[PDB]
Amino acid sequence: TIQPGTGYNNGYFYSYWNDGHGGVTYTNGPGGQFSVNWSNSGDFVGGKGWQPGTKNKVINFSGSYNPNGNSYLSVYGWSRNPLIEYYIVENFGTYNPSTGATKLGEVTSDGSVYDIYRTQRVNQPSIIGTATFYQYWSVRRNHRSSGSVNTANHFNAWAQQGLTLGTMDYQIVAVQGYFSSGSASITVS
Repeated sequence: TIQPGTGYNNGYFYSYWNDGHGGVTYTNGPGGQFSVNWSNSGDFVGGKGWQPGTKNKVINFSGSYNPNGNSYLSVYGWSRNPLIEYYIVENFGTYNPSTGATKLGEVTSDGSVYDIYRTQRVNQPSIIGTATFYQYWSVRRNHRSSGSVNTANHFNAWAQQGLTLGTMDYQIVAVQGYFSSGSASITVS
């Protein structure tokens, strides 16, 4: 669609990355809109939001999300110091990203209970280069493709459980895929 990279579009930060396998297109639309179309893709992530994010943002999203295979729809971002990759997963495809992960609690927010987990990435790519870092997850039990996410409820619950976030880096609503197919059209605000 557009070239993989980051930048700004109609007031919103955007990030689109892929592994070069092919099979995925990403486009930026008016306002906070973005679309992703994929067919037998590789690894990729794309979406719109903010740089930097905040710890008390109420993120609104709306649209369609039709994965065929392994993909997630999430409020997604990172913190620095400590380096953390985090997800508030609103929907997913064939794989629940918390499969086999250590459960760290539950939090109720925006119409559903979410299960909290912590995982670790070892010597993997990150916003600061190859590194070992933790990932925090809130996985929504009631899947959806529109709604509002009160990020503070998640960040506070994570903190209560000992999952600390550093200074915020980017924070976006993202469609992530791993060797799958699908389509999505989401508007963020």
